[PDB]
Amino acid sequence: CFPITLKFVDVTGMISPGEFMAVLGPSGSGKSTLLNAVAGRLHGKILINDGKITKQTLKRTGFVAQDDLLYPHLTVRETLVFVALLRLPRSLTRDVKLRAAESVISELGLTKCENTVVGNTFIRGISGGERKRVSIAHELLINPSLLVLDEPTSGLDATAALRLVQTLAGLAHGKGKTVVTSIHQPSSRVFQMFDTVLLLSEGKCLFVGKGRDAMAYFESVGFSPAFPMNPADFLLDLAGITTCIATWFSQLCILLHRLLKERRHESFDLLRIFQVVAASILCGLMWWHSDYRDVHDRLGLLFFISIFWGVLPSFNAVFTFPQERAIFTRERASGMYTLSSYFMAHVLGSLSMELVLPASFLTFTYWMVYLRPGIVPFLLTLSVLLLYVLASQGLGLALGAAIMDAKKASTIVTVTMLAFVLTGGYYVNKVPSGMVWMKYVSTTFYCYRLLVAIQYGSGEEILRMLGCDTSAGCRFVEEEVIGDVGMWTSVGVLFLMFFGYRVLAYLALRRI
Amino acid sequence: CFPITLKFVDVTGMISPGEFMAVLGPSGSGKSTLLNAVAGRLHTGKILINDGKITKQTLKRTGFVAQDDLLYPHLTVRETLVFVALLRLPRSLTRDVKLRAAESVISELGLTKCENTVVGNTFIRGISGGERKRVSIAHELLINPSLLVLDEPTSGLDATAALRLVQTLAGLAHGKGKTVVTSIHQPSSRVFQMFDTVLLLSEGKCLFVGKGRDAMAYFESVGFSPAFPMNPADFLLDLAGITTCIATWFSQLCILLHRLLKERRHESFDLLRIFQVVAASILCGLMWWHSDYRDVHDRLGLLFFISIFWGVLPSFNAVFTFPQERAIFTRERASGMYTLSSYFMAHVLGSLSMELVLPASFLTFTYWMVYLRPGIVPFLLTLSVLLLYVLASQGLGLALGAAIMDAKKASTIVTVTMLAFVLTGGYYVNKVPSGMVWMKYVSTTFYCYRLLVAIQYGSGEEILRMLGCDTSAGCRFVEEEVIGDVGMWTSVGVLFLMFFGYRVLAYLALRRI
Repeated sequence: CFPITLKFVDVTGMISPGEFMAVLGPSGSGKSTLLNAVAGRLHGKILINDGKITKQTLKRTGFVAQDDLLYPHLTVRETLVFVALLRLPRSLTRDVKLRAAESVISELGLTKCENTVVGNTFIRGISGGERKRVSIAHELLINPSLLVLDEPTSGLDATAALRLVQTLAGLAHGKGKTVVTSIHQPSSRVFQMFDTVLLLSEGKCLFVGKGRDAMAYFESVGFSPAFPMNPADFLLDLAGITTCIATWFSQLCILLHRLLKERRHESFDLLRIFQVVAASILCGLMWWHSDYRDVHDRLGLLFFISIFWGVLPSFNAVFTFPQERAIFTRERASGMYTLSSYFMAHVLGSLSMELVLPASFLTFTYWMVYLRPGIVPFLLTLSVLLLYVLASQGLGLALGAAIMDAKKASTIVTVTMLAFVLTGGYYVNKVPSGMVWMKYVSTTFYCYRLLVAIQYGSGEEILRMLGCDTSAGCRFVEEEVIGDVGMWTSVGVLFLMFFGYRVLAYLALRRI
Repeated sequence: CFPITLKFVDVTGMISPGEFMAVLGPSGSGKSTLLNAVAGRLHTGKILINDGKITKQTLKRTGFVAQDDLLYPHLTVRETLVFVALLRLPRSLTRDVKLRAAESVISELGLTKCENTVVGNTFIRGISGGERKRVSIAHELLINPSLLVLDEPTSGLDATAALRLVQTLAGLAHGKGKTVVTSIHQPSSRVFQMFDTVLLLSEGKCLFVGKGRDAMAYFESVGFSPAFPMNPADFLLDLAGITTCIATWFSQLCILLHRLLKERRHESFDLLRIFQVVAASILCGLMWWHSDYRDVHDRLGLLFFISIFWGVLPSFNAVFTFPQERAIFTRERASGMYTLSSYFMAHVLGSLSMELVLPASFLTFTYWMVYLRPGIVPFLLTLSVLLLYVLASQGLGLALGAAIMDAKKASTIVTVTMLAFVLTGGYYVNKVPSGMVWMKYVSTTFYCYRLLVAIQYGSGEEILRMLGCDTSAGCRFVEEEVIGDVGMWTSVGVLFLMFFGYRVLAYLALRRI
């Protein structure tokens, strides 16, 4: 392993190969600022191998941040191979990347829990120590030389912290690496395993040198312990185009494969299937063997279907982008994936996974309500319903990507969907003169018109079977069963919205 | 301030007045079980208090400060402590004496600095962890405890805060003659020196009993000695009448209502809720701007939308209250603060008072822009009907929230129930199948919609004759929407019956758990 020599002036100290430096300071002293500046994230002189900070030096330095951002439903080995496939250079073969991932698994003691779901506070899985080990293994794949972590033992027990310090010191005394860490409140064994200790107070450095020399230095200065105690406690108290296409498509494929489990968890929730089944049963019971002559009942059923399947997916889509932002930023900063690949992977996964439920709903409902028999009408209404669902999910994604607050986005989406629903043409027919323009921007309007045109058409049939060829009543029936827009205009506008909402969501993401 | 002497056999040890005993052990050893059993909450061996069996008279003197801190966010420190004093102090004393006891408790715990400061939580800003723990300790200091058995007081706190808390806890034992017993997760160096008696637990077995200072010499004499400068506790862990009853009930209800006012205000007067209500009102006033009575179908749609909105909102919003306060309810009912009846009625009255402002403003804005029936009697009648419907729906929400104690499952069940109620409201489908006609009578939206239609149109003769129906099938379509299947008084009676019955069922469901 190439040796890395570290120098910083204005705080000052040396970090050399084989030295396990630890930054010690009171909570709030400012250890995090120096720890981040040593890595190079921040933007006196800091010199690495007697040279200025350059991108050639940064490819061999890691940073295991305190925040552990891991995907829950992925096993340890699946996670690490996905990381390896996306982080290692593309010139190498797949088998070599897999072997590197396995070597990383083997050398960190994660063999015991290789086939175990990572999980989180919600889904049961690995413990905190294994989570931290996986976090370290994330950046151990690129073979770093300057490994600067940040609070690795925070939130862990004494035994787990001791074992983690054991592994971290072994990675520096057996591989020639410059492991630099910072510890909140060191224990006895944790402190005795130190090699170099840096004390920080109000940003000013109190002591630099070996940890063992700290006690002798301080007792020589004039300050000595008065009772049996931990020395660290005393210290704290004192203180080409083809290649580009191949890369893009490989990134998209890997991201889709990785996000499949999250997509499955998002859509196939037991508290969503229950609602869908209850809605289907109620729809099939309230309209059991409906008659085509009862126009108003069928129109109400169609409007209810439109309301339900415009409200559900649009509201369900506002949580995805704000919830994965930390992961997106952290892995993009490392060069794992770009915005385009991640966005398209999310779009394709959502499109694939958010269509099964409405299909089952319509399949159950169509043949019990006694709608128009045949194959062409059923296929046409299924296609219209799926297109409407996709457009509504597009609006949901756009509003979730515009502002990054989940509850504010939910409130705005509810207001927008209420405005759309109150202009679908079912509740109000005498729309005010200055208020007639918003029906053209409503997805529910186009979906309802398409469903009505599919089920009844121009309306001549039920017009003549009902009796007409009151006058006001038949005018009301006609204006219910005639279209203010054509059959193709609705489909065109639906497709245009489906594309435009995603385009706007991508632009809004690009700003942040 | 008076001596309590403690002996326990089968683990064995003694804790005497003026002794600051602390239980030390690795995480998972079982210190919590012994600490809880010493207090008396557990129910072989004997735990003898003052050379006697555990009795409620002795149970008064002892006090437990649990690790979990359950505090009301919006209340200030002094407001909280005076409410506690008025609740759990004896009713024979005057109000001024209780307030003075609360003030003295504030003064003696160093909480004077943050007396007029909101307690808050992770969401609302306020006091820090040390002050939260100090308030939690002050909760049980009002009854003048003589055996204070806490549970991990310094967990989750900084070194300086933990040292100061240990300072205060030791001062309360060496200046007032109290038997303070705690347990510390991982003691520091300065903290351990203040220990007076240390008990070491390993797999439930007592490794060492006696003075903390004697631990090092004893363990060196046994054969185990430190090999490097290290903290001693680290080595130890590594080795390891009817009138009076009525007065009491009504006073408890009054105090609870006064205390819960701020939480009720926070629950209802949320800016997002106001924004939703304002947007709904504006949309309703814009879609039906200067509506005409002759357009019956549009007005019926408006009434049904109002019914849907104000049946869906409060019923779903009222489903979170009971599950979120269960820990507080159980903890303060165990101490004897309030009974189930007083707490339930206080919550009911607070919700009734605070859940009527928004619909009143909504209807007041909407009525005079949609151009509904003019006058005063119709407006007052429709306002009363809307308020009654809102209360009934909130009753269903409360009942379902109190039946099963899970917020999201309750929300799903409430949404399913409200969808079933809405689908059978009489607006979407008129040809109801024969086997599903009974479900219309159990719907609150049905009765509310019928009442609104009867208020606005009545028997419907007027618009029938102005519309010209003074085909027959076409008139039947108009007639079937205005002519109701129930009377005007049956709907009101059933609404009142549901308003009472849902709350009764909620109380029964609460009584079970």
